[PDB]
Amino acid sequence: MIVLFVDFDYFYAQVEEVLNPSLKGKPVVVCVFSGRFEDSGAVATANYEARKFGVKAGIPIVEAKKILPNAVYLPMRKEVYQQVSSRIMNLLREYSEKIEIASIDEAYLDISDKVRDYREAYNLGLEIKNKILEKEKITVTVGISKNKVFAKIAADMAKPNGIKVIDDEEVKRLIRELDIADVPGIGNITAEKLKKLGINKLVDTLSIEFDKLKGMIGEAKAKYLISLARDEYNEPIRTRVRKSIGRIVTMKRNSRNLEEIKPYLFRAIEESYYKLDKRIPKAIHVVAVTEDLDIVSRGRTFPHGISKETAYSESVKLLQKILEEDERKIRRIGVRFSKFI
DNA sequence: GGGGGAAGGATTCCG
DNA sequence: TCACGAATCCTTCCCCC
Ligand SMILES: Nc1nc2c(ncn2[C@H]2C[C@H](O)[C@@H](COP(=O)(O)OP(=O)(O)OP(=O)(O)O)O2)c(=O)[nH]1
Ligand SMILES: [Ca+2]
Ligand SMILES: [Ca+2]
Ligand SMILES: [Ca+2]
Ligand SMILES: [Ca+2]
Repeated sequence: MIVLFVDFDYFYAQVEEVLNPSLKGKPVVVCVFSGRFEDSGAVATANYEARKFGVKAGIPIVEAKKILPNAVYLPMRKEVYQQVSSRIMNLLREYSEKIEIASIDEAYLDISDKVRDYREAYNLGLEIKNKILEKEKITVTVGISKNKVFAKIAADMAKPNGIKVIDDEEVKRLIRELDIADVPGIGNITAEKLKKLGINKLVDTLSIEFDKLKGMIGEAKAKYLISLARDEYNEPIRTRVRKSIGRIVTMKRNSRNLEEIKPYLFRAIEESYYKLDKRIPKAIHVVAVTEDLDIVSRGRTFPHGISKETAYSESVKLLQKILEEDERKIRRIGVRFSKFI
């Protein structure tokens, strides 16, 4: 089986460059302004120019401005990036029936039946890159391998504006050389757990008793890592369906005052329903981010769909539950709808 | 003993 | 300040035969 993974380069910022080309060549920072003060918030992403100086996704906007005071700072316009993405996804859909859109700027294509060997795979990769650049003026990076995980790793190694193939022979090498922390799904928490067990590479997962691994990182993560280490991981490319829709907003100031919090909560509900469109959820969860940036939530699943009036009513009750069961002040408040009919 | 579900949270980083 | 949306999985609790 041959998998071709496509990941768009510094996506949000590149889209802003496409819409305003005079931005090209200069540091561009797309920001998420939270409203607590002047430039409160964090960076969603920055172009490679800005990243050379340490400005990238996740850092505080104020910290980015200390480093690059003259960069161009733009507010994130997700709806715009989403429409551009969809167009790109429709182009890729032209190169394969088996396609998995993994996110706003990532997709996996099973090109096994329309290509022989990695030579043709590579060539199809170039045609894809070129097609997207000519049609949308968007550069992307392509990764190709025997399964989804190595196709993604391949792209990560080839970024930006690249293309790379990880053949059956390199897979074997990577299993031995690749820091296990570099494997998708292995975050900081899991990587530390694995280090303690003496697992530094995928290979290491083969000489440890499974029950021991499972006990430390969970059955699912253990079976996942072992399958990869055995060169046996082979998850099919399939359509992904959205399972939940929600919105969470930052309040000007922290609070525990119901009447002060409600307006934010209600705006979150209105936007969430607009997003749901025709989907009707049976579950609602109120999510709160506390002053110490901890996350707490309380939800309820109904035996039927939730009307907006029901959502307003139930949300207030769930919020009251949070306030009653957690003494901390609330900093961010929101809702999430799931279990669609 | 174990088959669901549901609730709240841990992790991930797919953003 | 993780200074800002969504999926999978895990633990615990609960109902039931
Ligand atoms: N709000 C927010 N958005 C993010 C964050 N990380 C990524 N995004 C958004 C903007 C990114 O352009 C988009 C795609 O994420 P990617 O991880 O693929 O990074 P990008 O595409 O920005 O850079 P890349 O060339 O792939 O290294 O998702 C984040 O931490 N917060
Ligand atoms: Ca990307
Ligand atoms: Ca991506
Ligand atoms: Ca990692
Ligand atoms: Ca990322």
